[PDB]
Amino acid sequence: KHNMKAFLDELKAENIKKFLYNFTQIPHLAGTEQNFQLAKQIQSQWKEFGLDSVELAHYDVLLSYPNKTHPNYISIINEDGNEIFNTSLFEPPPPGYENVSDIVPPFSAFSPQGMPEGDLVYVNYARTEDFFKLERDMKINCSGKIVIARYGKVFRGNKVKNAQLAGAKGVILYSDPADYFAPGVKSYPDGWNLPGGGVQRGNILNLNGAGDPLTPGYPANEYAYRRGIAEAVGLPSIPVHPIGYYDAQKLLEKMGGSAPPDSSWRGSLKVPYNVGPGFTGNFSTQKVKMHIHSTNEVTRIYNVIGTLRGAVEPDRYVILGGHRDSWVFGGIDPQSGAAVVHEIVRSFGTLKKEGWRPRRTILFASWDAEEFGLLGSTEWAEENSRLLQERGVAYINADSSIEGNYTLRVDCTPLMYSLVHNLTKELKSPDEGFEGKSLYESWTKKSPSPEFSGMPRISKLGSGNDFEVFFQRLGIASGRARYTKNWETNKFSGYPLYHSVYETYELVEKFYDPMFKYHLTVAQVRGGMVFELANSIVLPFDCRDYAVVLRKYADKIYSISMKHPQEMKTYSVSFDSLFSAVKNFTEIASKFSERLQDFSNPIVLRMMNDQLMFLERAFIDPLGLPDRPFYRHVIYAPSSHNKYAGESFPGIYDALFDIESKVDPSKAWGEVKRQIYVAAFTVQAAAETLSEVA
Amino acid sequence: KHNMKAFLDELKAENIKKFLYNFTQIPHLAGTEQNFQLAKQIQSQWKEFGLDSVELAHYDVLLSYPNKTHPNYISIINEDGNEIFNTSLFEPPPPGYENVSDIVPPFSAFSPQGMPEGDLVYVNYARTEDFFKLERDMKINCSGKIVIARYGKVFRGNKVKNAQLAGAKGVILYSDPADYFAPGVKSYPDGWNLPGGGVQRGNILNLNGAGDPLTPGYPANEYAYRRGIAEAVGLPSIPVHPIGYYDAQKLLEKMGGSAPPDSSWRGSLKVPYNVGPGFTGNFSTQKVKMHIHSTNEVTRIYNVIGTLRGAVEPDRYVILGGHRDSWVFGGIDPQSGAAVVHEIVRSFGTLKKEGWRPRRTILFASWDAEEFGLLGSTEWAEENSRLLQERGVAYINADSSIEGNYTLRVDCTPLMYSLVHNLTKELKSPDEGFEGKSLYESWTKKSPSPEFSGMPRISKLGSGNDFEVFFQRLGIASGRARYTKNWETNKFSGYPLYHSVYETYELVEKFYDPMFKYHLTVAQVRGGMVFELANSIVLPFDCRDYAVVLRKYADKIYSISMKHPQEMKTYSVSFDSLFSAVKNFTEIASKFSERLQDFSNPIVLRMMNDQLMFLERAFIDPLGLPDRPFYRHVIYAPSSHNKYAGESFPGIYDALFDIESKVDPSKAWGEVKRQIYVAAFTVQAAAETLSEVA
Ligand SMILES: *[C@@H]1O[C@H](CO)[C@@H](O[C@@H]2O[C@H](CO)[C@@H](O[C@@H]3O[C@H](CO)[C@@H](O)[C@H](O[C@H]4O[C@H](CO)[C@@H](O)[C@H](O)[C@@H]4O)[C@@H]3O)[C@H](O)[C@H]2NC(C)=O)[C@H](O)[C@H]1NC(C)=O
Ligand SMILES: *[C@@H]1O[C@H](CO)[C@@H](O[C@@H]2O[C@H](CO)[C@@H](O[C@@H]3O[C@H](CO)[C@@H](O)[C@H](O[C@H]4O[C@H](CO)[C@@H](O)[C@H](O)[C@@H]4O)[C@@H]3O)[C@H](O)[C@H]2NC(C)=O)[C@H](O)[C@H]1NC(C)=O
Ligand SMILES: *[C@@H]1O[C@H](CO)[C@@H](O[C@@H]2O[C@H](CO)[C@@H](O)[C@H](O)[C@H]2NC(C)=O)[C@H](O)[C@H]1NC(C)=O
Ligand SMILES: *[C@@H]1O[C@H](CO)[C@@H](O[C@@H]2O[C@H](CO)[C@@H](O)[C@H](O)[C@H]2NC(C)=O)[C@H](O)[C@H]1NC(C)=O
Ligand SMILES: *[C@@H]1O[C@H](CO)[C@@H](O[C@@H]2O[C@H](CO)[C@@H](O)[C@H](O)[C@H]2NC(C)=O)[C@H](O)[C@H]1NC(C)=O
Ligand SMILES: *[C@@H]1O[C@H](CO)[C@@H](O[C@@H]2O[C@H](CO)[C@@H](O)[C@H](O)[C@H]2NC(C)=O)[C@H](O)[C@H]1NC(C)=O
Ligand SMILES: *[C@@H]1O[C@H](CO)[C@@H](O[C@@H]2O[C@H](CO)[C@@H](O)[C@H](O)[C@H]2NC(C)=O)[C@H](O)[C@H]1NC(C)=O
Ligand SMILES: *[C@@H]1O[C@H](CO)[C@@H](O[C@@H]2O[C@H](CO)[C@@H](O)[C@H](O)[C@H]2NC(C)=O)[C@H](O)[C@H]1NC(C)=O
Ligand SMILES: O=C(N[C@@H](CCCCNC(=O)c1ccc(I)cc1)C(=O)O)NC1(C(=O)O)CC1
Ligand SMILES: O=C(N[C@@H](CCCCNC(=O)c1ccc(I)cc1)C(=O)O)NC1(C(=O)O)CC1
Ligand SMILES: *[C@@H]1O[C@H](CO)[C@@H](O)[C@H](O)[C@H]1NC(C)=O
Ligand SMILES: *[C@@H]1O[C@H](CO)[C@@H](O)[C@H](O)[C@H]1NC(C)=O
Ligand SMILES: *[C@@H]1O[C@H](CO)[C@@H](O)[C@H](O)[C@H]1NC(C)=O
Ligand SMILES: *[C@@H]1O[C@H](CO)[C@@H](O)[C@H](O)[C@H]1NC(C)=O
Ligand SMILES: *[C@@H]1O[C@H](CO)[C@@H](O)[C@H](O)[C@H]1NC(C)=O
Ligand SMILES: *[C@@H]1O[C@H](CO)[C@@H](O)[C@H](O)[C@H]1NC(C)=O
Ligand SMILES: [Ca+2]
Ligand SMILES: [Ca+2]
Ligand SMILES: [Cl-]
Ligand SMILES: [Cl-]
Ligand SMILES: [Zn+2]
Ligand SMILES: [Zn+2]
Ligand SMILES: [Zn+2]
Ligand SMILES: [Zn+2]
Repeated sequence: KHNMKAFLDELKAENIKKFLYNFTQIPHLAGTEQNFQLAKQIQSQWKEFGLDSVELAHYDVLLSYPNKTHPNYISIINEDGNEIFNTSLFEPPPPGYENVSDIVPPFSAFSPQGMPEGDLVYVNYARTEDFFKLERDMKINCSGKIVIARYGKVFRGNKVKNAQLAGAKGVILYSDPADYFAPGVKSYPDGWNLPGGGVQRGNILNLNGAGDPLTPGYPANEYAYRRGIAEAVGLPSIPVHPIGYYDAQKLLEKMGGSAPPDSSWRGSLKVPYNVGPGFTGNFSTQKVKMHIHSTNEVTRIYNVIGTLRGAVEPDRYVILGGHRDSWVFGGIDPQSGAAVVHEIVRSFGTLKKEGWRPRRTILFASWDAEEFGLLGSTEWAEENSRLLQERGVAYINADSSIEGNYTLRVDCTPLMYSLVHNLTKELKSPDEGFEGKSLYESWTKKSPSPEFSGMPRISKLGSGNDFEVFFQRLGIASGRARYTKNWETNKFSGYPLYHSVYETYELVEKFYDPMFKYHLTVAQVRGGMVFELANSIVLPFDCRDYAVVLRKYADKIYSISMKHPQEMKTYSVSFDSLFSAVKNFTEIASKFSERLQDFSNPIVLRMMNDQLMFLERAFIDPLGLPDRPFYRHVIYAPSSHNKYAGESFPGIYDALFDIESKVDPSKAWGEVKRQIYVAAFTVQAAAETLSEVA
Repeated sequence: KHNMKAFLDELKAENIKKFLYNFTQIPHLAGTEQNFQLAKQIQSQWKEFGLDSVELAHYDVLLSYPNKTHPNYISIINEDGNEIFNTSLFEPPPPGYENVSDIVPPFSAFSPQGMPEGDLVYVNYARTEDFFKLERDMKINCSGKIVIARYGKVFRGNKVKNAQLAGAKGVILYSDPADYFAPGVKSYPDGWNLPGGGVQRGNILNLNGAGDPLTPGYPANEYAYRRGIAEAVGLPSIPVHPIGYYDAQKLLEKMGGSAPPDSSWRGSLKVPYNVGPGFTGNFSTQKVKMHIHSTNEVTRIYNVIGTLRGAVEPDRYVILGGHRDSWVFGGIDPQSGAAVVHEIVRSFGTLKKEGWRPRRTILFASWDAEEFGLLGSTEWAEENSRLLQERGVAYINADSSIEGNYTLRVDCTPLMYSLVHNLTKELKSPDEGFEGKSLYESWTKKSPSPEFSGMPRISKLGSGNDFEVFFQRLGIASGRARYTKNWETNKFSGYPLYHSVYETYELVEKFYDPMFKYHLTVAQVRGGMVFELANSIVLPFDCRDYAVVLRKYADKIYSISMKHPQEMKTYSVSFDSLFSAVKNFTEIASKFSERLQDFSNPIVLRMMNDQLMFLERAFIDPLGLPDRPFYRHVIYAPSSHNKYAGESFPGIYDALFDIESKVDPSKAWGEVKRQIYVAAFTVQAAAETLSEVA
């Protein structure tokens, strides 16, 4: 038989291991020849595996690279102008790869050029609340200073945006051992911790979903009109560079001015974590000088797009996509995900060769330039938006399959909650102590839902990965799943070797997943979801699960507003419309579910499948969110303070944020009321798509 | 049998006559009690006629009305400040209606209040080119003057926008006998010409598709957040008032300053048509003073929405809609259209009572507040946009069925050209001299296509009626058809009694259509289109007809650009991408048509019907046109100089318009190139929706 069990049994840990090794022997940086060769290899193999069509879709996008003959570095400079300390020009390469060339040195992609020189101020994680504390409570002025911030907690682009609006003339990012060195584990190559010379790469854009900075709204094809660099979307205005904790120690150790305000501002280095500005007495004449010479350049990128045509609904698309480009070797990010995708394609192709096809079309994607701002997935979605709008059932992301080995982590639309619960109950747990138990049981034990006893945690989607365009711009139901660590406070920080040269095959095989059993479990979860989405007669979405979360989100936003009861009285700020809409959605969803359970008629089926598919689409406002036209989903958007985190009712949340500091409270509360109307209207409109059609 | 012939034979001229009489005995001004009572009557009757559901959808929108106890008028005022001449406070009412009350006096809806006083300048039709002639050639400065313009040629809102940007402090609109008095015909009540006391009402908004000025993007429902009046969309900033030619004569006869520049500036009154500014010698101290006291107020409006549920595809909607609100009696506009819609509903209901249902759902709409800026249709479409987006097959408008008795006039998407040709070949011509001949034959003889021998003219859609939101914002295939006059130069001016108190039942029955045969023909065309759209197994759209017009439109925009060959060389302005896209669209459309002709499989059918339905949708850019976010169709938009006229490739057209006067030609030509890319991309994207789906 050709059923989900046949699909799942065909997946093999040893194949995923073979593929990971094959994908991680040389760097695959976006825009380079190596990454083009890998794209060509994957295209050839996906054809061999049995896909109906496999094409490269290429775009010419803005990328960023250091200048090979003019290296980026930071100095402490004396009053004569002698550079008495320099940060490293590269990470010491891992054992056996000290002869690989084309390892890109650590840099912050898209930093402008400059050589700013100034006094340091330490801004903790450079979060919105850290800047509030500095400026409002400590009365420390960041204007004209170089800010030094530790990585962690929030997306680095948000740190740089925050520093820029504080008036900083430069940003130094570093990895503190508090966030990137787990106690009791050894540094690479003898354990999975970050060495003092390790550095986290990463882009510092604030694109807000735009894709290629030069072509917002339209694909960067051969005849594209490009904005000038001055009008480009999302580029930082001040230079930025990342360093490791050996170099950070040298910069922080001389810091003077104010004591840190409390212990949450102290990392693990042997320094005072003084906030500054500037150095203590004897060194008060020394300054810090950045030297940044990276260049932005329009460069070709290549997505691999594979098609497995549906037997019954070939005009309905289930998409499994993840990126292929890496900072260096990509041992976890992304090749641990890409190796899983390759084995999933191989398994679907095996069934295809035996005569089977899925009910709906499955599209497989190997995205390029994800590391430079989700460019490959976004450009392809801009090119194909009309097809995706009208035909896209679901998108399942597939970046890193593991970031730890403790338990499952899932983020998805509420429409997939029931699907994920049902699938994990049929999968075997790979965890020690749970042999013979289901993945649902181990996951629920290790990661309990905060609200429901006997259910696991599933988080909201935000951004920071290639599902963003599909879910936040186009309103296609999306999900993702991976194996994760225990470390709750580190959930947005990355694992210790994230975006460093030390993310290698050896890291994964020695320290994360030697038997590839966690990889296999994740291939079963991602592959299983795609199989059910592409083959179930009725789409496996439960609208009642959206009704449940919409009430939670409404209660939550109401509670935030109710921190200001006098203003709510004065400006007559009522949430009645929004609760009414959510109540209506609950009632209509309940009636729709009854009809779905109670209807031989393929028109009623497909009419009902169309109602299910277009339900996520109904949450899209074609006018977008305020000043963020490419974030259009009214229930979910990436947090304005942390692109990695999902925020619920983001239009209302942002209207309420820091509202007590607004100078015209009448205008500010007016805008809260406007967002309440938009949200109530959209919830009601979405509910009405589930009513009887005529 | 229940086929189109059964539907068509059930339509009766005498019923349309009965209904027109019933709809025109009292005024039905938007927002008034009379118009609410008519809405209730129509709802009751549509239920009686056999519709499955008939509901009122109400909204609270900004309307505008004169102040009943402080009338609007214009004066000539002497240097003492004595008002020596006053324009009329009302039109002499027609015979037998001199005792109807609640006849709203002539006014320009949405004019602000004011009493500006100044010198007159005569600006012909106040078109963009008339203002260019005045300002650039004649060097006449409109700043601080009152402009007097004749109605005709372009939408009056565009006249007022043009006057405002010229710096006018007021606008007087009048009907010149050259445009509104056909030679050799008598004035009402003895013929269909405009009397000297007749006045054309009408709104002067520039909404650009927004709908209710206070709630752009969202329906004006009970919890809607409204903009303040200062931020309202589309309101004029200077007072405006319309007058008849007896009053115009008194204002124009004293005009001095420059002679008219040529004969195209002279109307038919016994005046010099001097441009001004100001009056001749002896009267040079007299001024003109406007007195405008109208008020804008949020007022409830009611649409009637009737549903006839489809037997096989109830989730696919064919919409027949037209408005019900009128300036006064609405004898032609809109009741001649509404009476036809009522008889169409009656005929479909008769077949329904015999057990028949259409394949797809048919929705019938009686829109309110069309006269105040398409408010009723736009608010309902904003409320229902997700349903319409995903389920709307076509929209057929039904305002005035007659504006003359010479021949048919059709404007529609190219997707309906073949449908209209085929239907008119099966209908009998009602014209004298064509008895026993088809409507196609009479229409083609009287209104030949400019490009094709043996085919009739069909025009583009622009705006100025309730199809605008469906076609220009949502991308639903739309069409309209009516009987028209011979008068080519008057095609945007209206018939003589347009928007005057003299548009009565007697006007239609005595002078336009005494046997209601032209009304019946139009009911057969509109009703026939709706029947075919709702019942044909394959949607009756021919994508190859779009490919033909896209080439014409590309040749046309290329030719406009080629008036500037040196700039095209300098800035490398190439149309190659756009021609390539159109060539591709032609090829793919041809292959799609072959497959459509060559496929028992309802999935392939409905997949193919979905490709046909979503083809118009593919021309929508979700980013809208520049500064016009609610005009989203890339091929068609209402002309920026005349809302009534359709413009093709409007983004490129507007980028090229008057480009030689732009101060930064590099920037201006950059923007032309950007619009060429957007258009080429969208044409290719639309073509790709017709490719094989996987
Ligand atoms: C959730 O679904 C329910 C439907 O089950 C839906 O209820 C609707 O609520 C609206 C607004 O609350 C009702 O609107 C009323 O409609 C009547 C005519 O039917 C009008 O006469 C009412 O207007 C008068 O009263 C107003 C309120 O005080 C005044 O402001 C106004 O000036 C008038 O005097 C009023 O518009 C509507 O009838 C119901 N529909 C029903 C019960 O079927 C509700 O709106 C949905 N929630 C959301 C957020 O959409
Ligand atoms: C109409 O449909 C046709 C398809 O039948 C489609 O043709 C496509 O045109 C594009 C752009 O013209 C082609 O793009 C080329 O792709 C190859 C790889 O396949 C690249 O190597 C090419 O890049 C080189 O050459 C460029 C042009 O001089 C340089 O700018 C560049 O730096 C490289 O050196 C180039 O990108 C594409 O292959 C075809 N596809 C085909 C033939 O199947 C056409 O684009 C459609 N028209 C529109 C408006 O969409
Ligand atoms: C990764 O695996 C691929 C596929 O087996 C290897 O590419 C093949 O290399 C062999 C031997 O040189 C050639 O004969 C084939 O043409 C290649 N097949 C392709 C590209 O589809 C590749 O060499 C392996 N890479 C590494 C780094 O081990
Ligand atoms: C840090 O790096 C800088 C740049 O290479 C070093 O300063 C240079 O030293 C060379 C050789 O002495 C001089 O010729 C250059 O003029 C210097 N350049 C600048 C910009 O100062 C510096 O020696 C290094 N500092 C340390 C402590 O190693
Ligand atoms: C997850 O599994 C549950 C339990 O099997 C499914 O719920 C059942 O679905 C069938 C078919 O509609 C019903 O007859 C049962 O009453 C349901 N049981 C319940 C609600 O407890 C549920 O549909 C599955 N979710 C999916 C497939 O998304
Ligand atoms: C227009 O026609 C309607 C429908 O026949 C008339 O309304 C009816 O009036 C009669 C006699 O007063 C009542 O018994 C019915 O209740 C009405 N039916 C409705 C409203 O559905 C209406 O009076 C006619 N109007 C004019 C101006 O002739
Ligand atoms: C035009 O209308 C105005 C306003 O009604 C007339 O002027 C008024 O005349 C009355 C009676 O003589 C005076 O009490 C008012 O003070 C006048 N008002 C203003 C604003 O001037 C005027 O007589 C009319 N002109 C003509 C020629 O009929
Ligand atoms: C208009 O009528 C023409 C002529 O009947 C239709 O074109 C024919 O359609 C059938 C069915 O696909 C074909 O077998 C014939 O070859 C067509 N004749 C032609 C192209 O000359 C056309 O489909 C009708 N248009 C509609 C219904 O939109
Ligand atoms: O590196 C990126 N993404 C990694 C970032 C990991 C760090 C934060 N992790 C999460 O937000 C996360 C949330 C849910 C799941 I299931 C997994 C990871 C990823 O999404 O795997 N994205 C970019 C980035 O520079 O941040 C390259 C764009
Ligand atoms: O009055 C309006 N519409 C009439 C306007 C008639 C004058 C210009 N005529 C056309 O643009 C026209 C084009 C195609 C067809 I088929 C019929 C008329 C109508 O569309 O019947 N619309 C408004 C207006 O004030 O202009 C009320 C909004
Ligand atoms: C990189 O630096 C070198 C050496 O100083 C310089 O010649 C070249 O212009 C730079 N390359 C760039 C900016 O791409
Ligand atoms: C910070 O410093 C600059 C001057 O160096 C000044 O313009 C700015 O207003 C200061 N900001 C605050 C909040 O003190
Ligand atoms: C894998 O799990 C084991 C067992 O608890 C643990 O000791 C090891 O540190 C884990 N690896 C990682 C990277 O968390
Ligand atoms: C209309 O004019 C009257 C009489 O001068 C005035 O009292 C009233 O305020 C006005 N009505 C309005 C502005 O709605
Ligand atoms: C028209 O008149 C006003 C002054 O009354 C002046 O400001 C404006 O610039 C003039 N415009 C032209 C084009 O002469
Ligand atoms: C109706 O047609 C007749 C015959 O040509 C013509 O004399 C009459 O003026 C027409 N009515 C209108 C309003 O055009
Ligand atoms: Ca782009
Ligand atoms: Ca609105
Ligand atoms: Cl992922
Ligand atoms: Cl019409
Ligand atoms: Zn990644
Ligand atoms: Zn990454
Ligand atoms: Zn009308
Ligand atoms: Zn009208």
